[PDB]
Amino acid sequence: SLKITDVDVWVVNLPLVNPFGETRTVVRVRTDSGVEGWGETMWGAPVAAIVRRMAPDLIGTSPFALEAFHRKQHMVPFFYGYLGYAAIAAVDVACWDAMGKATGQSVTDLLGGAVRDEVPITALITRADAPGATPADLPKAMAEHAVRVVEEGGFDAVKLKGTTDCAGDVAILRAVREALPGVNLRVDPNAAWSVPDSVRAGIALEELDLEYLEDPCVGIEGMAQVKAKVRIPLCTNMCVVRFEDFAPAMRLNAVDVIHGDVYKWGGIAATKALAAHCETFGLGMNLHSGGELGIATAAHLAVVSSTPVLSRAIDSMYYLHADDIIEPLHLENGRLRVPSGPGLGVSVDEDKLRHYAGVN
Repeated sequence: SLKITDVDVWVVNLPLVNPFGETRTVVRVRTDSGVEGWGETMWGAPVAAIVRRMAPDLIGTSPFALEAFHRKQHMVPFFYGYLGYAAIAAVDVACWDAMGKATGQSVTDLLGGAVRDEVPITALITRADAPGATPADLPKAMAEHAVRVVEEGGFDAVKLKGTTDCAGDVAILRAVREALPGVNLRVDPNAAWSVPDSVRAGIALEELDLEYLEDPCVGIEGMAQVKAKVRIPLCTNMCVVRFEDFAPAMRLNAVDVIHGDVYKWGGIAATKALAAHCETFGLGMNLHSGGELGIATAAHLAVVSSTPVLSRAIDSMYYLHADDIIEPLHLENGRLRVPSGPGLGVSVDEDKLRHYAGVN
């Protein structure tokens, strides 16, 4: 039968360090077989509250009954939005971990098997990296920092956090590109630019051959307008964040690349599904990072490892991790190695978990 006996939730605070704090919700699914599954998702109090309100509904169910579980909680995201999907995702991941353990198989092998064993990641640079720089000096300052990060980290891709200062972002990107001719370069204004400014800036950025322009403006409508004029692949993890957004986005030709994210889409199967959708519509795909630590990153690595279309250097703030409730993942020369053991391939230190829950 394999039934779930307990669902426990902890909210923890872990330190972060830039080699060049954060709050997360952790969930444990216990089964009458002795097998335990772990999951980690974003934020604390509010997400932890949603999971506990769903816990009673999981007692007595099989961790293998994910389809039944998701259908049962389909209205949760309707009311709780992003946090709803994130709460669901934590439970989703814990069940997959439990499934791998119950079958003695890696989550990767339960998702189709590995097609790649190493997962390249991206280096994020923000203006906060050049505190002293003045407007006229900021570009050179960022380029120098970019070069340092790339050589010290071995990153295949670099991503700039854009601001409402379009002209300034463009100035920075030009400097970075001139200093790093062969790196995959991206910019993410987080929908801070207006459509008219996105077109003007986009046109100016075409000569830099960026891997993609990420969320320059808000909405499917605005994004479609940018795509119609700017000759740069357009990416998003803001205007298409659920399947209900997919069909409309495709009919309006709003994007060229979509960012997957288990914690944003509610689970592993949904993300594998999204990968299928992207291939069908000739869209590129990558994964977005919302501060995942070891457990969460492990789930993502299993997805990337078993998914052909995820051939790009993913976004990952995992290189900022210090102490974690599990053993450090293998991050070397800009790439993360996909864990090998049963389930997610990670072991959780409960003492530390209890410790960091007290910090929170």
